[PDB]
Amino acid sequence: GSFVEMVDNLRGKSGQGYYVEMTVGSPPQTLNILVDTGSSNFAVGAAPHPFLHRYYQRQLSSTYRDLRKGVYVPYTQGKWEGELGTDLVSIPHGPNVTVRANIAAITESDKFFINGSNWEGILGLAYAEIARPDDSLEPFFDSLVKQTHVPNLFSLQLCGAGFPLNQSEVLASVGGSMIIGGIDHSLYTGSLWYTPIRREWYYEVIIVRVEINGQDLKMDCKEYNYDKSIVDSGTTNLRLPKKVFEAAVKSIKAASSTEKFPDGFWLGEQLVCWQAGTTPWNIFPVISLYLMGEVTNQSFRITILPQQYLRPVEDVATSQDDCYKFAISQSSTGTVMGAVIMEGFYVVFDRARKRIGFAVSACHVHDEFRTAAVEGPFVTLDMEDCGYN
Repeated sequence: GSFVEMVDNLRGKSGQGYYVEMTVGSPPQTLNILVDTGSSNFAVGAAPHPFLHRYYQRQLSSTYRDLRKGVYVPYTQGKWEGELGTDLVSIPHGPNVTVRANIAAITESDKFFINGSNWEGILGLAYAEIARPDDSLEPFFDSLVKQTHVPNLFSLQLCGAGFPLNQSEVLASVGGSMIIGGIDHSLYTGSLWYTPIRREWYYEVIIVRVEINGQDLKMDCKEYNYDKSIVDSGTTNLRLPKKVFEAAVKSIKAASSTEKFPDGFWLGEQLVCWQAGTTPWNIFPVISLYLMGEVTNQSFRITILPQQYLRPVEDVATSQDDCYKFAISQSSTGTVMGAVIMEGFYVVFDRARKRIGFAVSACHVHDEFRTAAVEGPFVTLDMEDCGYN
């Protein structure tokens, strides 16, 4: 398809998130909203805050409805809480429709709004099962589909720059596209390969094999989905279950041993810097994640480059060095295919057919020698067994 008005409607970067412009209330109050496939609540700052340039003023909206109910959302490092209500919502560079949706007006938060991120709310695109307070609070996308004829699917092309962007550059640049209700062929190359959404809560999938430069990690595949495996645009890193993480890092270190990096680099805590333009991409291996296909006993793989898993960070120093952080870290809640992974591909969240498609992104960062890839099919047996219970 071709949904030209929605192409390039995102701004942001992997470390801080990608967001789309939305309006809430009457008259319209414009806000920048983080696109998050890892959660299911539509929530916006509703009170002044040091890191918010603007916020939702319910008292100024004539269509605001109070649901007289509070909502609390805690997470690893911080949280937000607020008051539930509904209002009219639109997406300026989205389909030309206006919907009444649940809105969590954030009254208090800790380590939620990030300095300089520029988004003032979050758009939880996942399913009702994980919405807060409970699954009766209908998610935004569900209200959108119910109230309009927008097809039940959206697609995301998150575009990392491959280098640090200052405040001015993020504001003045295109960070990608969120095509609501369709697929735009200019956003990818090659073919789209689909993997089933295992269950509708998070956008859960099943990984059946992992390779580091073609070499099989060779772990029992259930380890790869230990707990669950999800696609999450609201998380920066590629997160891996502890056992998988330890095996992956051992292998990545082995492939890159011509250079040694401090432990803090591998812990994703400290940056590594190389003189301008000399980042040794070639010593780092590519990483392939094989996903269960739609055809019985068939699988396909997506391959990412170090240009995806090494996240650019500015060297606040006065050097012209190119610096990065290792964007692969351990998880205790399963595999998380975050932003640095999504930056390599055009990702289709086909809710209507309960599947997620992957294609090489037309804007993925690469070099002259290697490119990210999506290839298949591969004959694979007993993949259902890779799922955890």
